[PDB]
Amino acid sequence: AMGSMERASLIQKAKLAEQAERYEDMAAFMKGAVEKGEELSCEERNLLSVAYKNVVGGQRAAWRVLSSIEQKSNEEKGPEVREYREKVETELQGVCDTVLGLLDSHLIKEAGDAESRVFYLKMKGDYYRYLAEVATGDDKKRIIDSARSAYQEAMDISKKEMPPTNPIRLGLALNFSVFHYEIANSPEEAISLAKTTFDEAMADLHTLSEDSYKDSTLIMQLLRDNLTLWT
Amino acid sequence: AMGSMERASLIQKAKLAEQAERYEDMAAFMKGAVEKGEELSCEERNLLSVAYKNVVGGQRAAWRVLSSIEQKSNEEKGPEVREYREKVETELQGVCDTVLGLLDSHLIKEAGDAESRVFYLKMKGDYYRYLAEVATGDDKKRIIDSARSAYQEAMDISKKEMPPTNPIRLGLALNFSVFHYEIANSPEEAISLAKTTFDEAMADLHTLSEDSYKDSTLIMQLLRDNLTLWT
Ligand SMILES: O=C(COc1ccccc1P(=O)(O)O)Nc1cccc(Cl)c1
Ligand SMILES: O=C(COc1ccccc1P(=O)(O)O)Nc1cccc(Cl)c1
Ligand SMILES: [Cl-]
Ligand SMILES: [Cl-]
Ligand SMILES: [Cl-]
Ligand SMILES: [Cl-]
Ligand SMILES: [Mg+2]
Ligand SMILES: [Mg+2]
Ligand SMILES: [Mg+2]
Ligand SMILES: [Mg+2]
Ligand SMILES: [Mg+2]
Ligand SMILES: [Mg+2]
Ligand SMILES: [Mg+2]
Ligand SMILES: [Mg+2]
Ligand SMILES: [Mg+2]
Ligand SMILES: [Mg+2]
Repeated sequence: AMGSMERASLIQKAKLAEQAERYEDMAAFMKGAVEKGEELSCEERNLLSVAYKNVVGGQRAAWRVLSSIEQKSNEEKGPEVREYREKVETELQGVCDTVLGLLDSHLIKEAGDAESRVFYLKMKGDYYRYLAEVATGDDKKRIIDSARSAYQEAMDISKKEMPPTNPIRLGLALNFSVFHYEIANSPEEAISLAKTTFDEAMADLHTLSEDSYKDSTLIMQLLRDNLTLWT
Repeated sequence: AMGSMERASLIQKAKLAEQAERYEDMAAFMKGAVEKGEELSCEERNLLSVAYKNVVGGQRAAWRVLSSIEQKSNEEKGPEVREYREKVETELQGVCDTVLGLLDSHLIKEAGDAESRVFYLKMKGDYYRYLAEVATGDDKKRIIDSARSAYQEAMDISKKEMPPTNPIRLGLALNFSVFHYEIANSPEEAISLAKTTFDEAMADLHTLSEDSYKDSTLIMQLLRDNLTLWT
């Protein structure tokens, strides 16, 4: 539906939608911009990420509420709780599949710089992770391994190509630690990764401007917040 | 799309959607329930109202953000702000027209008890009021008069048939005062209505149980909050 709108108009409208807190519209505008086929700038990658993280965040919150009610039900109240949890689940899967589709066609393959490639691979890890949260069985196993593989490729590039305080490197490590703790049943791997990431960023802070220091220390606090939750 | 689902399943899912904060789904489930053609109970009227008030509330908040940006623009940045404000405006009008359609087909005509009839006429006033907020010109005049007429019929019934502390009577008076202040350019009528409503409810509080007292005084505080904003 966005095929007739200029790329620059799609970007401008995504920024308007963000101001209006209209995140579904924001995601649709950014999907349209990606589908123009040009690479995204740093600012545009961030719009894409913010839009979808807010859309999927709404669905994840709802899915948790409904899953909890369903689990409690398990007086008979009929199929309705399961049906509606499934509806929300299907819509959530559809959003994840859309994002993964954009990454595969063709954002990741054209991303040559470390900052873009790590950003997109982290996104690939995150959206497979959201799929894993609602998956069951071995179906679940291949999804978990897809998330793992994407995060691992991102980490390998980030460690070779970015400083330990780079915010995208920090955010990737934070989310991969969350993957280990919440999805992969590997709380020790989670704690080790978050601690090493934190310590290596601390040792690099002296190299940063006031503004970069603020950006890095904000994400380090998130790693610290998790380490406090986990230990 | 809800034609194949049982009425009771639609109601149950509306309550689930409210818990999950999925207000668009909640409105769709309640629209489906109304379209079954049976009258709504007090609890079901309240679900219908909560659902649509949240949906339209999101649109009104967005429309205000975009209208403000548009008015500021009036460097040339092209048609995009106007286009996107119009998109949001159209969707908002569509929601209002949907609610008004449900009231006209056939909720109001089958509502014989005071509590149902006043509730639906208040809703008719509110949704024409939301249409008036985005309307221009004389188009605007007939919309304002539709809101007025609906509120006036509701007030006439409420004054004849309900005690001055009845929460629906109180809410109707609050919203009609807001209509006078914000839409009809009649701040004196707004202040007079809110003050008389407040004073007449205060004099009736002695007749109420602890629980009814809590329900009434909560809405009286809203009338007081507006009177403080307006004087
Ligand atoms: O509360 C959280 C915290 O999740 C994180 C914490 C640190 C890094 C990354 C995440 P996330 O990508 O799972 O959102 N996420 C969340 C976000 C939106 C909806 C719901 Cl239900 C949960
Ligand atoms: O802030 C308000 C206050 O409006 C009222 C105050 C007292 C009674 C009735 C109303 P409302 O029916 O205009 O929401 N409403 C509002 C509700 C949702 C979105 C936006 Cl932008 C505004
Ligand atoms: Cl459903
Ligand atoms: Cl490449
Ligand atoms: Cl638009
Ligand atoms: Cl009747
Ligand atoms: Mg072009
Ligand atoms: Mg049932
Ligand atoms: Mg399923
Ligand atoms: Mg390239
Ligand atoms: Mg480098
Ligand atoms: Mg039936
Ligand atoms: Mg422009
Ligand atoms: Mg218009
Ligand atoms: Mg009747
Ligand atoms: Mg009576």
